[PDB]
Amino acid sequence: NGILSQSIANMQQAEATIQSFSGLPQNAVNIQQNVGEVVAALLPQVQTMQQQVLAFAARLELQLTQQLANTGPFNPEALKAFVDLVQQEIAPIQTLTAQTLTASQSANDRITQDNIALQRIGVELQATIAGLQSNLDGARQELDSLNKKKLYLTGLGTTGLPGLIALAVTLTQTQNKVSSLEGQVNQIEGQIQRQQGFLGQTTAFSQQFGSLIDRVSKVGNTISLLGGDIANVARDDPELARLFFTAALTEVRTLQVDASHHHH
Amino acid sequence: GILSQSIANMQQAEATIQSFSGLPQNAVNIQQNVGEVVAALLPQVQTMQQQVLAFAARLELQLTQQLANTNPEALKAFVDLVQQEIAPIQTLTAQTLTASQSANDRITQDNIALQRIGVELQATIAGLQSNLDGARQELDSLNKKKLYLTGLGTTGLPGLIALAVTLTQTQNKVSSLEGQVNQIEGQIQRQQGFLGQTTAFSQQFGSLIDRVSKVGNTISLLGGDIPELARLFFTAALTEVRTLQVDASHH
Amino acid sequence: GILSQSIANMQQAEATIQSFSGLPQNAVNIQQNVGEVVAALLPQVQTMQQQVLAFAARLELQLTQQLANTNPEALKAFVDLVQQEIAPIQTLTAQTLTASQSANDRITQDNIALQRIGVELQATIAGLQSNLDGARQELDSLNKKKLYLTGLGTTGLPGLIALAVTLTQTQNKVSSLEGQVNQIEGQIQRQQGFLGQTTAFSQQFGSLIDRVSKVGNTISLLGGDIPELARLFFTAALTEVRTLQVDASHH
Amino acid sequence: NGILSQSIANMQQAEATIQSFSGLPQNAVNIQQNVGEVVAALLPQVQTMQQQVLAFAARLELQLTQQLANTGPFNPEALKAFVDLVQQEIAPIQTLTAQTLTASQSANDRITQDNIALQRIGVELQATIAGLQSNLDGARQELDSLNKKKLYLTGLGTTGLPGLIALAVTLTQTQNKVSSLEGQVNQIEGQIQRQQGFLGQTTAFSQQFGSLIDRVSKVGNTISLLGGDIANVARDDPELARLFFTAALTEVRTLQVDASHHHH
Ligand code: NA
Ligand code: NA
Ligand code: NA
Ligand code: NA
Repeated sequence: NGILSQSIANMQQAEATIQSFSGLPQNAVNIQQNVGEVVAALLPQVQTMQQQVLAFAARLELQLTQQLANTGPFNPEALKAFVDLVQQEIAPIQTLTAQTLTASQSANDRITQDNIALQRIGVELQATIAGLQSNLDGARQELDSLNKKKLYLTGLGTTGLPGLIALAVTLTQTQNKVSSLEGQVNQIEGQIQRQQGFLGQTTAFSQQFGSLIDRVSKVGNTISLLGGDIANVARDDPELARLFFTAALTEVRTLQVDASHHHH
Repeated sequence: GILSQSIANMQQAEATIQSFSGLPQNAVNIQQNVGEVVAALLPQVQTMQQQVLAFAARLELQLTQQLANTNPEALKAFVDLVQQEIAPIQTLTAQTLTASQSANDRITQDNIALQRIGVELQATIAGLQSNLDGARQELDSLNKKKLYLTGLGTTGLPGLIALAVTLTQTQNKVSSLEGQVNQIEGQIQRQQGFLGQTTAFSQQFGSLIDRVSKVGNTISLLGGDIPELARLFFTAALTEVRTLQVDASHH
Repeated sequence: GILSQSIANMQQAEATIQSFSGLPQNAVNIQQNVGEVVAALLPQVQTMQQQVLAFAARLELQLTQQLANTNPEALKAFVDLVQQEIAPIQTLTAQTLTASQSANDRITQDNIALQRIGVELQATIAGLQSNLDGARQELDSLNKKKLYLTGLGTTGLPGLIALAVTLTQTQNKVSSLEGQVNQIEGQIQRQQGFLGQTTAFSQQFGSLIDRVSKVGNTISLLGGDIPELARLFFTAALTEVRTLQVDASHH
Repeated sequence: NGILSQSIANMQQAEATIQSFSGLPQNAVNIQQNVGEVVAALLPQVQTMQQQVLAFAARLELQLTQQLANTGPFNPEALKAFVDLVQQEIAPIQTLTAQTLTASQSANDRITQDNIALQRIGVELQATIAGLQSNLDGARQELDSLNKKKLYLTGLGTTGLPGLIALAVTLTQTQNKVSSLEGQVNQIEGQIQRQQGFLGQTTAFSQQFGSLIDRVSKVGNTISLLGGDIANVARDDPELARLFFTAALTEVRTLQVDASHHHH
């Protein structure tokens, strides 16, 4: 249900489909290996990061409500010890999130470069199929001439037979030239179709990966805003501590929504 | 040869087609159909092709041997022998054509059904994206008010406390609506990927059917007809036998 | 700036959108809608943008002048003056947002209607292509028989005469079915081209709506609120005025 | 209704849509000029060719039925005069058809080359948008650091003010770097969208043009088969003349179907 959970599930499906393709060039094998490693190694690290962010947020949510339950004045030394403890507990979550985002952007950026490289290759197949289509057109014309001469020499008497015995050999050669070019055009059309199908799956994988990266990045941004609220208690009035605790609690609840397993 | 390439392209699309999970019945229908086409029908097309080529090579040599010999009840002892030897191949070819068209036609119907499903999913999003936009705009307004109130110092605390309650409600609404839109978008994307593969499979299957039809037409013509005409007869038949070898070739 | 680019991209799509003829009602609906958006609504978005920027530049200078002066019934003679001067721009912005969403939502509904029409056209072809394949296969068989009979010399004349009659009937059937399939394929192609342009127009319109919403949210916040807090107040307000200039910029 | 009529009508619509595009590169202007010339000059020559093929076929259809109405023997000199007259009447139609096909293939092949050139350009925009996205990502990180230092120095006392007056200038510069890159990414996305739309219309024009070329080519092939039947009368038995006249009449009726204004 949640955006991380969906992106992960969709990426796992795209990856299985991406592995089903054979006979593709090196850039396609580059993506196949990359997505295999993303599904095997990085998506488990994203699930670990999600579990750790939620565990962290649940603990800090109760710590903040307990601070906001304080009546009378905030003892300024109790504040600092708390701010220190929270700053120490944010550090590792903020770090794991930044690391998770970096690993994700690295892998996804390599997919985009391999996709662009495959696209250049697809355009060079379009160029290739357009000379093969001309060669095919011209071998058809060549076969039209030969068959009109066969008409003509078959139209002559005994005088024709020598010329016909010759033309028979040219006709076979030109026919094999036409049948070969039809096979070559069919071949390149199939390669074009297969690569377009593959790029459709790698583009979909990268779109889902992008949704995952944007949500990891949103989680990091909220952790940074949370850090800023908490440090505005350390800068110290008991009503200011209450303002920054209240702001920090909105950010903690934002994390719980953004990193949530299930939507709602 | 086109026939050999069509088979090969059909095998690759079938592996890719089987990789997709979580699709509706109509997609499962195509997955089963293409599994059977690859397991049962393509080997029979390969057998048909071997028999046609073997038969064509034997009849080619025989027609040349006839065009070489130097008898009105000889041209009938032969024509009867050809129409005999050509009967089993004529059968395999008609069966293969009928089975191919039947399987291909079901893919076409399932594909249309999946297109109808996709348009309905797109209509479902349009109905939701409106509400999501609204919720995202309120959430934008609330994030801005949060930064402002926090900047007002203690004067902003009653206002921030009240906003914290509304923020929770709007964040839950945006989360639910995003999750719902994202789910349907994921389904549409998967089905479009699957439809690209099933359309490609069907295009290749069309080429195979066309080639199987061209072969069965040449064979039917050789199997249904009965004295210097013998020469013109053998010359016409031999032109046909040669197109048969080309249409059903392994090139 | 995004707002200026969205407008420009909307103008190009609208010229391309008006170039299409022979489309159903739902396409005509979009053609009229986008004509009015370009003629009436985008000039108003351009007017809104000018007024927002002019208002933001004046209030920015005023907020700096307040942060510079070295009176509890002065902070109210001002706040009342801002909420006054901001009221007309707050109105134009809400109207522009409402008119934009209304026009964009109708494009979305017409687009879905055209997608439903396209899937039905695709279902019509599937029903016909089967019959066309059949007719094309008979025609192939008849063209082959024609070349063969003609090769038999005078023995082939009765057979060619009979085939000439059937050939005419099959050629007329293939011609009718091809023409029908080709007509529907042409319609699908034109509508897909039109849908590419209307989707693009709507994507650009979405960016404009988002930017108009971000502006109206910043303005609403400046227009609804009321002593060293004055300093924090002016500092917060001034951060807002500056985002307003960025969101509504011409860059 | 007929395939020539439909292809022409569809090409006229695609051409109007192709002319509506502005701000595209030289290869797009190459196609705009080409399709303008196809609609202005070549489609009228295709309509003339169609009218001339049908006029020719109607006259030859009646000439062949009148020959087949001959009873008793074909006077071998009457045959030759007829064969000569028909060969003289085919020559100009076979020529106009070949010319029409050549002009069509020339124009269409230039569309395909300009399309491939536009596709190479679209892939170079994909490469360009992927460096702009990184530059944008990095200027966002740069703006995150600056705002965390502003947090920090705002956190210091009077000691902070000098450093803050400096950072204020860096923050403006980095902000203008981010706003500029967002505008540049938006700009290239719009260019990509517009070019894809244009290529969709030029691909459709070329598909319809291809249907026209295949039908012109089919008309030329039938005229060539008709020529071969008619010359097999010139090679001369009254029953052989009847065989080749009957074969020729099937080809004449094929032209009337293939070049037909209305389908059926
Ligand atoms: Na794997
Ligand atoms: Na978050
Ligand atoms: Na023009
Ligand atoms: Na024709």
